[PDB]
Amino acid sequence: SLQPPPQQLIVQNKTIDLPAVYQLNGGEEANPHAVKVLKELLSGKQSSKKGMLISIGEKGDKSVRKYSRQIPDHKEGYYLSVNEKEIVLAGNDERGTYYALQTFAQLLKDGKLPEVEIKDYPSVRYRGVVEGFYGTPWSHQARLSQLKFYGKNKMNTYIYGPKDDPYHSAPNWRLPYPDKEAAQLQELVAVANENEVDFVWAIHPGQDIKWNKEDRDLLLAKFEKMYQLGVRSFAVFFDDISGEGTNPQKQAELLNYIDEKFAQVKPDINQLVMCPTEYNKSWSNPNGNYLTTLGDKLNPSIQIMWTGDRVISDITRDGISWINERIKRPAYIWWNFPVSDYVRDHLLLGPVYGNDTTIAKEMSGFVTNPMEHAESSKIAIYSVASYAWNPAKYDTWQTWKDAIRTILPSAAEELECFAMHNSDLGPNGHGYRREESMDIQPAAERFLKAFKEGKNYDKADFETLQYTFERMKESADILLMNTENKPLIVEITPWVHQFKLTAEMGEEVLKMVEGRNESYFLRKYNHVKALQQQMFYIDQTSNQNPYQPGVKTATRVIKPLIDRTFATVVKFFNQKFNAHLDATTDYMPHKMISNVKNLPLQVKANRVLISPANEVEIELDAIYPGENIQINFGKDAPGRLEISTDGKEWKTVDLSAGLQKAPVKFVRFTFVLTIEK
Ligand SMILES: CCCCCN1[C@H](CC(=O)NC)[C@H](O)[C@H](O)[C@H]1CO
Ligand SMILES: [Cl-]
Repeated sequence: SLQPPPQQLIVQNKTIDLPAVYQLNGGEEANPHAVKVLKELLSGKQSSKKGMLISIGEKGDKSVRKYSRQIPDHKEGYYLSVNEKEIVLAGNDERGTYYALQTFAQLLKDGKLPEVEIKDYPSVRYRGVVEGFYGTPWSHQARLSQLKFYGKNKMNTYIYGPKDDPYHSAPNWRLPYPDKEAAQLQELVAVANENEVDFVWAIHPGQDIKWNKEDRDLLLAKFEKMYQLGVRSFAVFFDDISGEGTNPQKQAELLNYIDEKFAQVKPDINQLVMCPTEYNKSWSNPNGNYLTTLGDKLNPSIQIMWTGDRVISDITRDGISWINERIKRPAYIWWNFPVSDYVRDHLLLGPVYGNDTTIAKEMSGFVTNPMEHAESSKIAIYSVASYAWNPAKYDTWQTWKDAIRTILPSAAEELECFAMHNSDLGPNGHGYRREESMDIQPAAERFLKAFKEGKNYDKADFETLQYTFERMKESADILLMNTENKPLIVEITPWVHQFKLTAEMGEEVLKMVEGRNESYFLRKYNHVKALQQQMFYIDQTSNQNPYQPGVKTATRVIKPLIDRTFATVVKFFNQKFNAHLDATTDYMPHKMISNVKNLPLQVKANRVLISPANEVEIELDAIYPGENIQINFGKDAPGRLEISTDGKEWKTVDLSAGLQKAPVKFVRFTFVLTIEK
């Protein structure tokens, strides 16, 4: 499956052997990076002049002057041809030639090419990735892998802007990178150039920028240092700030100053891009005039970024129309997927979909803001590349499958399995959701409704569920030990562990359903409980970031199914045997029996908290030093806070409330406790 799919393709049923003897036409004049890919692919082959002609060059070269009528007249376009007589690789420009070779390399199979003619070019001028997230910035090694990936998928744009790089954002945006980091960025730029990617260095100065000479000069001096490191494209971001830095006239004046004194003075600056403060429609205040002020004042060559109708949204026709009218140019899309920096306990490994496929003329650019997990982001990045290049032929599902097969050929089916059940975000403040476990979600829902009602579940539904849990176990175990993409496996391992437990738990719960004696049922019940404890353990020891710590997997369909099935079948056992098995579905070492009630406790880092729900005594599992207690809202009944180690003698605590390291085991109140580790 050629990816991205070319604009125009005609294939003949005819194999052509990659020629034992070739004559290279235009090797000396075509894009050096293209030529280098070609020599690699023709290794162990006789170059001679008693050989099949290989014509490579850009439009204007002598080597390809025959084919000027065939070469699309678009930036980054190319003509490619293979037949028994000769091979032609002719870009409209140097990048076009490089892109002909990326398609060519995909056509090569066993040492044999199809007889084919291709005319190709992108529908969107700028295509790629913005490293624009909160969290651990991508490692240097990850970035070098990214750039190679982008070259292979004809993404021409990489915008460097990790929110948490102190030399990118406030206050050290003012400071040059130190030597080590600088040397690394120099390397990134060279590798980007070799892979035909524009390295766009962004700066994020808005939270503390002063609209004076001194800060304008420092910004320009920083840009100058980046230029000395090889950077030839630049961005200024004003996203997620408050204060004077949000002033549109000042932002526009700054960017036009950079444009006229820097970008237009240098011989060789490409992209100049800004991210507005109102970067989506929901954040745009119609009582003011912010967007129309940028649109009217910002020089027109400068790009203006946009995430859609909301912070996290997919791009529609009416949406891009709405923004474009206001900024008086086509928006450069900043698509906030698969970025997971607000749901950091989930991986987002599903297909890329929802963006209108007919609106390519209406965008200046399209870039994705990915997860801090670089390798795992390649599923979405690969797909965005395909979409951006040829949106008219964008095939959501096939592209996803092709991405996975590219990233992990040794275990693509195992990755598909893992990815299909790790795609939803779960509940979040943005309300953005993705499908998950779509394949099995009707059989899951029929089974559970029937089981609950005391009707006979369809056998086939039961078996689908069994198969699913089995496949999940196989996929988890295989993925853990795969050495083809070690950095991918490092990224996902905690979730792979949790995923395997989820599957084991599912199996044991199905045996509880099927179970036909008391003793066997009890063994399975005990096992489920222990598995819940293992999941808690992984949730408390992996991915312990400050915002959404821990590891959630298969959340949309499968964990609910298992939980509700367990709860239900425990209820039926208890009725049947007049027993009192606990039907809780998540392990909790602490207890909270209490008035006013059914809310689970959660542990997050060194906090113990009552689940907030939409419409009071905690006992911990030990004595710990207390830090504080914070409480909020949601309540009718007309309250008095205390603390204890034995739940006999109680110290009242005032009110937020500090605990001053006093020993705590019990908290009472007729909601979060922090304790010391
Ligand atoms: C309440 C506001 C949430 C911030 C949303 N954005 C940020 C800014 C942005 O969208 N820039 C265009 C970061 O880029 C981040 O990664 C992404 C998703 O959380
Ligand atoms: Cl189904």
